[PDB]
Amino acid sequence: DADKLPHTKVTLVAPPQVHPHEQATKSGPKVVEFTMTIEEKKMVIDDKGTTLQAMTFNGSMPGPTLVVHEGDYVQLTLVNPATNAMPHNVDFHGATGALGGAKLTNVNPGEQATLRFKADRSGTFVYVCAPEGMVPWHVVSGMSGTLMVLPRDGLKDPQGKPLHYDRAYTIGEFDLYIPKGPDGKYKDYATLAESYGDTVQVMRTLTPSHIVFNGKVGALTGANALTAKVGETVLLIHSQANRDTRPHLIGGHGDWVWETGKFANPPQRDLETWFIRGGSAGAALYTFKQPGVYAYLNHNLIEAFELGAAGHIKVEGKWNDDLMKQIKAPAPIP
Amino acid sequence: DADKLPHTKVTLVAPPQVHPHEQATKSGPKVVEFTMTIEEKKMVIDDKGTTLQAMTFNGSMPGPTLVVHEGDYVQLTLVNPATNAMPHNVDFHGATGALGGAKLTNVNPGEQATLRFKADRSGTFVYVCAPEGMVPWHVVSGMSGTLMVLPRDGLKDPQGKPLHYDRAYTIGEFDLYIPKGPDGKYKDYATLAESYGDTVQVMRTLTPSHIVFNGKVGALTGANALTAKVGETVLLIHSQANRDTRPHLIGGHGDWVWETGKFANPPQRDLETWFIRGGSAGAALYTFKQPGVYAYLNHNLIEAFELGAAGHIKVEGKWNDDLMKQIKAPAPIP
Amino acid sequence: DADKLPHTKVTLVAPPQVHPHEQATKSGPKVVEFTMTIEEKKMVIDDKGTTLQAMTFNGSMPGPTLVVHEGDYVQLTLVNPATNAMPHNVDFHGATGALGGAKLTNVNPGEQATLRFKADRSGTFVYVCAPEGMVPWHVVSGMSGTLMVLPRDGLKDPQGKPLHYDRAYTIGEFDLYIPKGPDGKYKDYATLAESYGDTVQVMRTLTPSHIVFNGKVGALTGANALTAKVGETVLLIHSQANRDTRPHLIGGHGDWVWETGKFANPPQRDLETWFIRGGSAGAALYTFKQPGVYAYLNHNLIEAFELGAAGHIKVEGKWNDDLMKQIKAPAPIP
Ligand SMILES: [Cu+2]
Ligand SMILES: [Cu+2]
Ligand SMILES: [Cu+2]
Ligand SMILES: [Cu+2]
Ligand SMILES: [Cu+2]
Ligand SMILES: [Cu+2]
Ligand SMILES: [Zn+2]
Ligand SMILES: [Zn+2]
Ligand SMILES: [Zn+2]
Repeated sequence: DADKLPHTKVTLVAPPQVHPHEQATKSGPKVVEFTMTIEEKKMVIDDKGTTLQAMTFNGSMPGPTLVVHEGDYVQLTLVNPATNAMPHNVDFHGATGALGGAKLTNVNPGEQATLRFKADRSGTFVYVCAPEGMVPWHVVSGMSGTLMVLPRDGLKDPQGKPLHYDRAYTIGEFDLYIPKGPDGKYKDYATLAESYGDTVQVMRTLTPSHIVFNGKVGALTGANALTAKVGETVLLIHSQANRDTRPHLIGGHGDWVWETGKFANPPQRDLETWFIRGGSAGAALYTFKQPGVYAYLNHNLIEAFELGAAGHIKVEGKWNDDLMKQIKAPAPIP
Repeated sequence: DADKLPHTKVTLVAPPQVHPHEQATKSGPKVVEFTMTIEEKKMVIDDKGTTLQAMTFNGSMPGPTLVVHEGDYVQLTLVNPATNAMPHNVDFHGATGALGGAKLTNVNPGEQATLRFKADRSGTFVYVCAPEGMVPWHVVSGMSGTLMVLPRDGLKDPQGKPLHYDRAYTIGEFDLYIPKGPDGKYKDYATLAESYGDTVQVMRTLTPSHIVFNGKVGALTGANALTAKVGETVLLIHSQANRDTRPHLIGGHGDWVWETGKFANPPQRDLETWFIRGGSAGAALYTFKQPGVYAYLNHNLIEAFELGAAGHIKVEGKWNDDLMKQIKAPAPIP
Repeated sequence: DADKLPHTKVTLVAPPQVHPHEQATKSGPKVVEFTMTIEEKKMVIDDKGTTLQAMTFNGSMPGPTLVVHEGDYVQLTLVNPATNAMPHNVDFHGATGALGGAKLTNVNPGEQATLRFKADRSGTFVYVCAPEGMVPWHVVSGMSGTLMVLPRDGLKDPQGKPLHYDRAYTIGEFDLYIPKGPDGKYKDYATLAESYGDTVQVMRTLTPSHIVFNGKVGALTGANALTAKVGETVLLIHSQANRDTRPHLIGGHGDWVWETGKFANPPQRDLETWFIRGGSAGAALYTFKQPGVYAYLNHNLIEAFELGAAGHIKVEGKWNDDLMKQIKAPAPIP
């Protein structure tokens, strides 16, 4: 029975970090308790000062990543404070029944609820807010994240050999649909409700105005680049709740990749570009071998460089001339 | 020789049903005979009354699904009645040679033809009408369906263990390109020929006006939802002859999925979202475990909720609190 | 050490051909030397006379395909003649470090450089020109190609049995973004620099004006169709450096396909349509069984027939009535 089974409480951390946790483990199943608080807020999303009337789980885009093990039970308390204006709920793609939990978590401002479901399938799974009649608006406005359910004995390769990561990072990619006025400038709205009609009309064209990692253009560059060092293995979790994307690590590879995101399937090796289907999360492992700066981006280069879907990873260590060597620097042509 | 081999005659049924048939079987190869009649017709495709100058195999979008077994021969009589205005033909992606049969089935109104080909490869395969110089118009106007070629010993999992379905359903997804007039309202045309030029211009923008399952917005909801019960396995066949889509069962999963649609390959398990490439059909199995209402949709949520790509499945039975439990209903925040 | 190891010099040939080479081989690793010269040029890209201010590796779109074996070292001399106006560089997705080599190959007009990297992973990999601040423009203007790294013992099927091709062909697919003037006609530019601003604005809409194989509408049809004969196996290499595409051989199949393009993974069999992610190259094998004309195209049929993404293959030999037979030619309906 899930009733008896020890309970545990997890504290969440802001993306792109993922909360400390175990890969392989000797512990038996548990009821893992989490809490999240919805926050509607206006956010600045680019270098020219454009804003989005946004909606978030826990104040961030994307929401925090939740980690449990196969066979555990997830038990979430979802809170919607009186300071918000809309109702919300939650749908876990990793769960079975009731539209992922949406039908049992409908919360008006000033209310809360508690849902439990069994995490009986391994992989990275999207969760979203899906209120009847406003599903796409809430999702494109920022209300998505990932639940990672790891196998009890850790990750495995196609032959059943063990795989591991030394660090984990989580990246949410958001296609945004910001309206413009007759002067061709983007519109700035006083409340969340007033942005609605105009936004639906942009959505229907299927052309995003911006496509961003973790809330804004440049969120993962400069002081905020991801970091690693030569010899370390990183797990890159990538979610896209509404639209397809194609991650690529410029200067590196996907060593082992589950593009559909489900760990009971064998991963593919040596990828240059992988593919995340809209409405899913995927995962890639890579072991660094050269120091320097890498670009982790959506490899439709217009979507990356013009629209915003690109970040940086800064890697420390020693250069490997066997792997790569500048034989003759740029010089005049004889 | 295919000449000698018993012949059999199959009677087709309207989507979303699939005609009775056997999975595993002791019968040897046969020549399976089918007939289809082309029907051009104006159809209502949404809740505001918009119409499409449509073209169909057998009066439906999509055409009926044809089922045979690996090693059988398909023998189709294609009829184009004098009441139609355009010529047509057929291209089976499951066949080898002559552009899938198009070059041997060109039929003007008042004519018919008969084609035979060997179904030597297992999977779900699209068929379409492809007349020289008008290929995309006929396809986007409704002329596509699926041929399912099952392995003689039935479906198998990656380890070679047997899989089965208790029911089958077939869903065709159609990206439509309906023109608008200077007043911004959709155009209504007196004949099929007059819709042509305007439609080509919308097509070239790559933005559909509507995206629908089985002919229209809401075709698979309300009195027309699909049905199942807890403990039953369903096979969901999904075709898209022109554009990519990403099926997802909200509240459930793809237990075993062949996203490229070819049964000699091992399927993937536990998927949240799968991917059907434009110009192919794919297949997913799922065993229900909770009763209620599920949404089966394209998980670009704008394409699903705003443009039309979504249906419903109504499932009867007993609720499972181990799988999912509402711990604390929505209530005021302490 | 890579220093000692015999060197060899390869001479490149224009697409769609691939330079003679060995599949399985008894030779040990080598340092394989290549040279490429960048050429900016105005090109005619359609049947109405539209031009593109283009940028190429070696005068062609796509660039030539380079072939080495796993464990070899690639050593490229990249030359940028004084007659060009822009700087350029190179990023090999098959390489490790320094943004694929871009950071060590920045060459202004009148300069050259030489890069070496170890090809330690099997598959077809895209290479591109990626200058800081102008990455998407150079790529969409024509600066991409494929490096094929074959396994030392040749290609293998999922069970480890040997596979081979008798011929190879290489196809690059280019999404183009040509601006229009107030009269709705496409613009013709005097220099490469003057096309820039207008092109960026079209790019940002994500709607290509044209989508072409190997530089232009019809590049692979008529006198320029690909060729084969019944009983022969062909390898079709397909690259798309910026946008997703879905190859399909009308009248045939993908017998064995590596859609992500990495040969250490098992291929899928019997495909009708496969999928090349933007920023990657993929590969398919097919053995012809019927003579005639086939269409090799992108199976979004609008992108193929209206925008340009389609070619032809002309196959000689004897017709097979077991595989396909016209039973009753088109005739009046009784
Ligand atoms: Cu919400
Ligand atoms: Cu969902
Ligand atoms: Cu037709
Ligand atoms: Cu086709
Ligand atoms: Cu360049
Ligand atoms: Cu790249
Ligand atoms: Zn490690
Ligand atoms: Zn059953
Ligand atoms: Zn051969």
